[PDB]
Amino acid sequence: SLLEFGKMILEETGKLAIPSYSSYGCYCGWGGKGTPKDATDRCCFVHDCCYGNLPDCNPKSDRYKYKRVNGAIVCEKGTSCENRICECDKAAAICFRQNLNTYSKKYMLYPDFLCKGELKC
Ligand SMILES: CN(C)Cc1c[nH]c2c(CCCO)cccc12
Repeated sequence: SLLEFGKMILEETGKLAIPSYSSYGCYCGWGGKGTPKDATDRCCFVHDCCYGNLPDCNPKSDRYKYKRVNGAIVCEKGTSCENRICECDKAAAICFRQNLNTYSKKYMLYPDFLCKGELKC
């Protein structure tokens, strides 16, 4: 769920999910259109695609468990939707940590009309 995703992000990056990553670029948050603006936005695109592979799961509301094994994220065994949702989120949080150095505040509150183009998962 958003509750676990949020905590994972803050743990990884030191930033709070809302509003560092809920209105960034074309894909972090609401958006699902155009070309991702930078590497952080591409993490959100791949995260959305990840969720798109689970049409019968409910990643916003279904809760899973995960633990830290010295830093490393380990998804705990739950239902199969929970395990797969956790893997999507874990990947995104790592993707965000890996691109913290190019995160730009110019992409916060990014306007819709500037999200132009096509990109298939
Ligand atoms: C639901 N609302 C209350 C908050 C919210 C919507 N989308 C979010 C994403 C998606 C970014 C990753 O693709 C990350 C963190 C929080 C949110």
